[PDB]
Amino acid sequence: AKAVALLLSHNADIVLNKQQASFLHLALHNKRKEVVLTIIRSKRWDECLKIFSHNSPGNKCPITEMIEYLPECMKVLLDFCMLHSYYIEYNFKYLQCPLIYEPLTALNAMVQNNRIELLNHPVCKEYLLMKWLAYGFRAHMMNLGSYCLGLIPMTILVVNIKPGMASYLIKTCMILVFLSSIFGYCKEAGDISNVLEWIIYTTGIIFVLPLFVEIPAHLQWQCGAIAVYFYWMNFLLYLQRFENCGIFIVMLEVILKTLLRSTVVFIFLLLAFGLSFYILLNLQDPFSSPLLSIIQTFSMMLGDINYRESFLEPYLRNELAHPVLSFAQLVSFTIFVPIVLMNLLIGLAVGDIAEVQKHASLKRIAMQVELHTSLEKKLPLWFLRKVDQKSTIVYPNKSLEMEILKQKYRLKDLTFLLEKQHELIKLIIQKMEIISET
Amino acid sequence: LLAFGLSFYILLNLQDPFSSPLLSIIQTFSMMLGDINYRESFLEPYLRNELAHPVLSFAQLVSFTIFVPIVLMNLLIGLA
Amino acid sequence: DISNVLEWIIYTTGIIFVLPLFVEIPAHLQWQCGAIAVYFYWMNFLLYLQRFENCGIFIVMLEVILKTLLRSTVVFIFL
Amino acid sequence: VGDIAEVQKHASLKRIAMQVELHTSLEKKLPLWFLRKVDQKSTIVYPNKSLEMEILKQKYRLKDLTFLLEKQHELIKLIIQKMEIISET
Repeated sequence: AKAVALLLSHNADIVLNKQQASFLHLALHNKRKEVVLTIIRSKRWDECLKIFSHNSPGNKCPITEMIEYLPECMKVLLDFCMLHSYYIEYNFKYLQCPLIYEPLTALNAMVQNNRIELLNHPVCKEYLLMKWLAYGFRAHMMNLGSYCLGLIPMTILVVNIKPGMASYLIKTCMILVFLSSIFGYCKEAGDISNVLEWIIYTTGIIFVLPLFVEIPAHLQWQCGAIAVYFYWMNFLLYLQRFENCGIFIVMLEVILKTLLRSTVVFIFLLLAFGLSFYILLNLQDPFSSPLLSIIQTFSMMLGDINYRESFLEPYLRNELAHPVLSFAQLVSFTIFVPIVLMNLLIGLAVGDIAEVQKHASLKRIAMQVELHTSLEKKLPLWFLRKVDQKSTIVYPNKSLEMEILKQKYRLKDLTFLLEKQHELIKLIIQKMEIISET
Repeated sequence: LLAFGLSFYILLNLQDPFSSPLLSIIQTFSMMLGDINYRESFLEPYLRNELAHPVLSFAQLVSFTIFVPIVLMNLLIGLA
Repeated sequence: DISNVLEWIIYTTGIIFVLPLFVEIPAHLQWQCGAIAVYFYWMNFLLYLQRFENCGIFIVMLEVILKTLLRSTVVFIFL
Repeated sequence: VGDIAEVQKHASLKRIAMQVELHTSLEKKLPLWFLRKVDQKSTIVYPNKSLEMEILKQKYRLKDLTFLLEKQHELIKLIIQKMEIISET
């Protein structure tokens, strides 16, 4: 640090090295700390960042390398970017993008290196809030409004006309639903959520189809039911998307995998216990047919049936023929199978939810910046060039990996020094005046 | 409640516990609350072939009694 | 492992069910065997369908499942 | 939940182990004709169709450092044992 600082205090030109590696690039590549501290501290940083590197992507922008390699240095730099007085001022101008470069290039760099201490840094948080309240909130509100433009008339019309058939209020509702569905189709044209909205939009298309050609009533009403139910589910999805954190969509994949496993395990256990109960309790009327048995055992797992009269009372009158077997099936199905299945399912859910509670906890900012860059890239330049802001004011009234890493570098320096010293001492013996004790 | 309410309304209009959308939302409120007779209300009409949407109604039933509450309790217990 | 004794259960019971091909067997025993055989048949087939997947975590936790069931089938009776 | 967490770690690292186990058992209990016929060597895939070893490294580096320092100390002892201490004798 002393060498670089002393050189910079004097005239010491900064130039390309024909490898597209500036002196700052070399300082950062070698993971050096005090030199980068003395270059942030000292002046001429505007000039040092000015030279940049734009030809060979082998050495990227200085800010991106700064993010990737030394996090604490950018922590100090952003601390210097924060201003106090409590007139808190955010200087910006160090997160800036120079117009393969993405709009939020520094943010993408910091979220693809999981440097959480910099994502939760106050300046980046305010930057995200500024971008949100500038354009992201407006765009998301526009999307939700275009969706509600189809949601509201669907509910109104389903409440209006009694199902079971194939005054201008109906026509207005139908035309609103058609235009909203077509607009959403266009939006999607321009993950599980994707197939979900494809389901909803296809079903809305089926519901609006009798505007063109005749469709049977029963199919129309089946489509209407599935469409309304999925409409409200999707709107709950969007209302969750209102919140910045998207943990719910993250765990929705776990939800759907658990549902896929359950919708087959439950059917198979229904079938198994169905024939078991059929051959076991044939003497009674609720098991006369195998179909009756599977439906009634479906009721048994569903949660409502009278155990006393159906099972236990016939035992006392000795009208039942398999006491041990029937009681074994009863205990195994009511307090052995559901308890174990709930234990297994809760264990799987808790493990995956803990995994999410860590990964999505460090990736909330990542998904936020992801949707922000996607929105900016798919949006024209007029809006961004008009709303873009640089200054903000906030009023009060309105842990071991890097330490072991540091130890490793210090020990490497120590062993280099000791090797040099040993070579030096060998130099000492190789020319000595050994005469008195020769 | 609202979603499953209209779903049950348009799905089970043939019966009396879904005559009005208000009746449907209140009775489905009862369904999530925890006390209602499933046998007579749903399964028995299937055998006499008085119901018109077997697959859809059974899908709604399974999704609301052993697919939605299980997943919601799992999610809530995980967060807690 | 538990799967071995499980399939031994199923195969023995299937043998009892096919026994009246050779010699006469009382009907009640035959139907008891049929019930246990069918129920274990479907349970074993669910086991195999899980074995379809590469990961065998379910069979791994099945030992925990059976130990919990062994504790419960006595604690519940005693209570 | 305790046992399921234990499984979610052990079986997570042992899924591949049980897979290879059943594969070797199947291969050993199968004749050689099928394997000698189906055995393949090449495959193509198309896109469209953390602290134990660091402390261990530190331990080896420190062992090397202390060996070097022991040798250097012996060397310096060699330096004293033959010296021309006359001016300050």
